[PDB]
Amino acid sequence: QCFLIDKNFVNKAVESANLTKDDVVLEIGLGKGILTEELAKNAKKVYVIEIDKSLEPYANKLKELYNNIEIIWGDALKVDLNKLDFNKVVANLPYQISSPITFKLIKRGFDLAVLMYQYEFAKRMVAAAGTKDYGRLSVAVQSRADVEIVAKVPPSAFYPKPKVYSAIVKIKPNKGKYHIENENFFDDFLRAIFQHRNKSVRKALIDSSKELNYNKDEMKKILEDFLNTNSEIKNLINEKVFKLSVKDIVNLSNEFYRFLQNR
Ligand SMILES: C[S@@+](CC[C@H](N)C(=O)[O-])C[C@H]1O[C@@H](n2cnc3c(N)ncnc32)[C@H](O)[C@@H]1O
Repeated sequence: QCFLIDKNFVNKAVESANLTKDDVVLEIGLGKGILTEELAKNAKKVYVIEIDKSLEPYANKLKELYNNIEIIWGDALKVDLNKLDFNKVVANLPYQISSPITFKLIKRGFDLAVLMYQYEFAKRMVAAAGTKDYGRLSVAVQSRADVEIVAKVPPSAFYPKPKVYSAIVKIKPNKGKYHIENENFFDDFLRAIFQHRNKSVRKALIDSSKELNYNKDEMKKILEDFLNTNSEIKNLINEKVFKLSVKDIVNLSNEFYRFLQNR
């Protein structure tokens, strides 16, 4: 595990979280408790989820100075977050769980999150349409949340010293911006098209038609018909997957759903 040892970046994350004594924070991973202490100072309460019992001495040391720290000993991927009552998430995330844990937190919901990722992963999270780093991850995150990189974090900020950079990412869920029609369908649609990101949306939808529960022939015929409901839809399915904006992919999947169910 790479522990955050540079207090300038702890200060930064804490600051980025815009904490008041009315916020309850969820922290993923205890570490040395350096981030934990700053959270307890500035928030009403902090839940820490830690899988390793060998770090208890830090927990018991902190519990002796602060009465507003509750430690949940377990695996952050397994804990039912619906049973906890918190509005914010601030953590130096264990880089192996970065993807599933993002989508679990976003699913559960929160006012704001401030999270440490590996730099390359953060780049994909914030990437603009039409770039090399734009992919399923970009769309899956942005369609649900406003994301930005707050700071680039050097290997020197951690101990032991990593091979690569990390990044502080600020996440602000915005459900009303894009309005997804059916979450399960939208997920299948993204998986399908980003399996062929440099093809047209329509050629992508055909090659991986399995994902939307069709064979290649039904889908080919489905797309010919869908095409004929308006010219906007014609221009979108003929464009390369990685060139559609999040707004276009959400808008396109919403209509392809309504087309399919009314069929
Ligand atoms: C990157 S360190 C960050 C800890 C601390 N915030 C720091 O930077 O000083 C990862 C921490 O999360 C814990 N951890 C790793 N995997 C976990 C998991 N699946 N669930 C809960 N905790 C985990 C590790 O024991 C370790 O304490």
